[PDB]
Amino acid sequence: APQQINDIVHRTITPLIEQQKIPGMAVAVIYQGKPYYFTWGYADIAKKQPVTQQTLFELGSVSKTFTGVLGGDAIARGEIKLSDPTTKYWPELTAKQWNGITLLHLATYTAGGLPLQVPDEVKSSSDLLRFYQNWQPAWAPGTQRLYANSSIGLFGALAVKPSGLSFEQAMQTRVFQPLKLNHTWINVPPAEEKNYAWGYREGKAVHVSPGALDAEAYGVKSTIEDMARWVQSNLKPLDINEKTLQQGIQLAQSRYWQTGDMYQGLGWEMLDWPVNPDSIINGSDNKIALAARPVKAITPPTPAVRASWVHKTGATGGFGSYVAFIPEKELGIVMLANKNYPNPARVDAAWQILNALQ
Ligand SMILES: *C(=O)N1C[C@H](NOS(=O)(=O)O)CC[C@H]1C(N)=O
Ligand SMILES: [Cl-]
Ligand SMILES: [Zn+2]
Ligand SMILES: [Zn+2]
Repeated sequence: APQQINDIVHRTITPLIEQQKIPGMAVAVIYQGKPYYFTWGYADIAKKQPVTQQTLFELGSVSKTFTGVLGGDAIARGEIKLSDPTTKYWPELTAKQWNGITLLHLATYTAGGLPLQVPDEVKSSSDLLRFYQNWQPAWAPGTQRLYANSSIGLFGALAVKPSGLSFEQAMQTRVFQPLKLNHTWINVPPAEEKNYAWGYREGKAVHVSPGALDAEAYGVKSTIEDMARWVQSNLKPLDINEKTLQQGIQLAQSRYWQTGDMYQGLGWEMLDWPVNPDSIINGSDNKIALAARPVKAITPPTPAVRASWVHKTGATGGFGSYVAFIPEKELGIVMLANKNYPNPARVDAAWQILNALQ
């Protein structure tokens, strides 16, 4: 890697690891469109297995970027429209509060206060129907953004229904395979478990537990190499030869809602570049990111703006991830760690690196 990249990565990430007690970390810096990889520490502390470029990390809510793009691909196939009512795809959702709630609202957390999590008691399809049937919105649809796995999770599950495929099969064949993300998994196969890092929470080794709509909202695992390729794909959608996937990537970076200086895409979130670093750093704190905030609709949605900071945070019990990229500059970063450490520290480090290389 260029000396400037090696230097800023050492000076930024090694102290981050020191400050946050991260056991293992992988970083990809995409500079002039090319990834440069960095690893530290251990995927499995007790076995002393190092992090490598083949180590699988839990992406947590970064998974939503895949869901958003798969939904975009379905839009480009004509299979769904974001204006479609939820009930078009789930007619058994008969309760009246669902009148007026569209796929757009589900995808962008604006349905009116769907909760952050699907309750852990939801174990069956009938449990899931009961949950959504009995949910009472706090707000009218399209007025407040409240980040919610139960919102985009349902979007993902319904967006694939016209295809006749399961969510996992649709994702495999429509996103992972065309992009040659061959070490990216919703369910890690047995032959790949040797690569699956342990997450660490209070010193204990942990993996994310199964939950309703987990694949859609927080359940993807991937390597630093595949995540760099995902960033490249989102930086350069015209290099994707499958037209519906090219367009799906572009649609996931359209701007559907604005609140403050932030814009909601499908999975991805965006700000105009150059960005105020304190905005993205402070806005990543859970106390803000997960708070209800009024939104202004953008109609029509702004087509993907190249001069944007595009990004997504994610966490599981034992992992912390961050992705950010700037299409205009063909610059990006992926940060995968097997400890969940505070978002603002991740975003700060990412902006120190990309700011240095712009
Ligand atoms: C995604 O990682 N999840 C949903 C929500 N995301 O907010 S974050 O991206 O700013 O970390 C909270 C964390 C996590 C979860 N526990 O479901
Ligand atoms: Cl130093
Ligand atoms: Zn040093
Ligand atoms: Zn392999």
